[PDB]
Amino acid sequence: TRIKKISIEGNIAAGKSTFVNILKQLSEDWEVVPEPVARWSNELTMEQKNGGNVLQMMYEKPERWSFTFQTYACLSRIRAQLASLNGKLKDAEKPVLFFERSVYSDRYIFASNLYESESMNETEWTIYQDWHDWMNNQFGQSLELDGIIYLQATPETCLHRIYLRGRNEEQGIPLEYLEKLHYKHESWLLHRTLKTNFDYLQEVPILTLDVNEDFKDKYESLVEKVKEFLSTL
Amino acid sequence: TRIKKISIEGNIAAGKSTFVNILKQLSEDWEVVPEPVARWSNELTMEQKNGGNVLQMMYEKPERWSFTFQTYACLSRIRAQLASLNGKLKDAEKPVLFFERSVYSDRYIFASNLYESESMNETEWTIYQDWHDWMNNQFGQSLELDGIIYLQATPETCLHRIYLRGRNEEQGIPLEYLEKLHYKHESWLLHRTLKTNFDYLQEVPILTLDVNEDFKDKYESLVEKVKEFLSTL
Ligand SMILES: CCc1sc(-c2ccc(OC)c(OCCF)c2)nc1CSc1nc(N)cc(N)n1
Ligand SMILES: CCc1sc(-c2ccc(OC)c(OCCF)c2)nc1CSc1nc(N)cc(N)n1
Ligand SMILES: CCc1sc(-c2ccc(OC)c(OCCF)c2)nc1CSc1nc(N)cc(N)n1
Ligand SMILES: O=c1ccn([C@@H]2O[C@H](COP(=O)(O)OP(=O)(O)O)[C@@H](O)[C@H]2O)c(=O)[nH]1
Ligand SMILES: O=c1ccn([C@@H]2O[C@H](COP(=O)(O)OP(=O)(O)O)[C@@H](O)[C@H]2O)c(=O)[nH]1
Repeated sequence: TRIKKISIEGNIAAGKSTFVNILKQLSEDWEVVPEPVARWSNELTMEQKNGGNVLQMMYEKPERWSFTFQTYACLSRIRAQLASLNGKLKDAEKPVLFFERSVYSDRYIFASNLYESESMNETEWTIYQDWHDWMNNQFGQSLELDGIIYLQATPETCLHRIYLRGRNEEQGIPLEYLEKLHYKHESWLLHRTLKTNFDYLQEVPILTLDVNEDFKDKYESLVEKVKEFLSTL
Repeated sequence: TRIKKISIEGNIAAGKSTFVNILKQLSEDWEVVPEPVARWSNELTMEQKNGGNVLQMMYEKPERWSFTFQTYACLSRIRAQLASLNGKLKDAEKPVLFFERSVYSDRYIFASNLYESESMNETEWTIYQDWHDWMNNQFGQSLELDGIIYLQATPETCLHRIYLRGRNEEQGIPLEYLEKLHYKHESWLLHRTLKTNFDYLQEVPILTLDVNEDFKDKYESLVEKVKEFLSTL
């Protein structure tokens, strides 16, 4: 609706939720869509019940559950991003919606990561990739992205923050896994070598911020780059 | 409006393939959309390569592959029927499109039954429905049916017929599997006990055709009821 759509990308525990929540406080032209998987990461809604189970099922047995979890993660995202469109930033002069991650990290980071680590077989990956393509087109381009903000960070800054977040299930995450996630983020967003099936993406503008230096009290220079990035779009 | 949509529903080997192969030829204004599954079961397309695979895996282990099959089956059925509704009968005197089965068959006969057969656990079946509900609901006027034609064959007949069809992986089909699909079509289409989350499935006219008797060289009376049926549409 004239709305500027910006995805916040980055590895686990770089500080996306930290950042996004900051951004939404600085303006009423600025809203957020939080990552469904994070809300799952716990009357209650029929989606969290579903998300709660599949999420723990994934911890126990990634090889049994990744296709199922990926398709539900993405679905939950598609419908949440479409529902912020149709009722957030009602109504503004400069409206920005910050997606916490995007249907593109769903597939080109995580799903891909699970496939390359053999948690999904070829049939499941190609089905997902076929499922992802189509789900996107029918219920699609009104979420086409105006820009991407990459909350970059060495993978060793992230486990620090995992350890820092006081979450027990995550203490177990290996450096090599984060380093797996991290590298996939650099090729997509630092080297721009990952070619996706999406034409307009190759020419989506990217803003790279270093979140190594803790920002949570000291975020103004990071915010200035967003604002300066936002005027260029 | 203004291609009429009519689903042909029936037990496995009840005579659907054969009734729509016969129907297609009778009117230039009539076209058929067979289902993905029917066509998998025998360089292929992506879907063709994936569909053969997930059928074969589902045969070998349903309680691992049902969610996956059932998601990809219903997705491709929607995509096959979208094509036709978008490209065929473009403008012709009185267009009626015949669907081999529908997305309610996918859900309320096949998915439903595998959950009851413990091939889909609660979370899979919850997720399966969410996605079916929310999605079929996005294009809301579009794949909606103007009629249903039910072919009532008996499991023995359908059995006596999976026989005459002599496919191999189909001799592996037991008679007691056929008995609950029957019980489900009767309950949904004839008895009308079945509650569905698409309210208009209560209004929609249903033509039931006792198709026990053979009908390759004697279909006139059936087509005769078919034309009659549509003339009330
Ligand atoms: C946050 C929930 C989990 S659990 C998990 C996982 C858990 C255990 C595993 O092995 C024991 C595992 O193996 C992955 C190796 F490739 C992955 N990966 C994830 C992330 S996959 C993902 N996909 C999305 N689409 C979004 C999102 N936020 N995360
Ligand atoms: C980023 C989320 C991840 S990823 C992950 C993981 C991924 C890959 C792993 O090996 C390849 C891995 O090894 C430890 C699992 F035994 C953990 N664990 C987690 C934490 S699972 C979890 N479950 C929750 N219910 C909540 C919560 N905060 N985190
Ligand atoms: C060729 C399709 C198959 S294969 C199959 C099957 C095969 C072997 C099985 O056990 C050995 C089986 O389950 C038996 C115990 F649950 C189901 N069920 C089916 C019916 S699933 C289905 N879903 C649809 N949505 C459409 C459609 N035509 N068929
Ligand atoms: O500048 C920062 C960035 C992150 N964190 C902490 O590191 C953890 C990870 O942040 P977040 O949940 O936002 O990471 P995400 O998973 O959203 O990237 C949290 O406990 C934050 O409070 C912090 O204290 N200061
Ligand atoms: O009156 C009939 C109807 C069907 N068939 C045969 O039954 C087999 C399977 O039936 P069909 O594919 O029509 O059933 P569907 O699964 O398509 O409902 C085919 O080899 C048909 O030739 C038959 O011999 N006589």
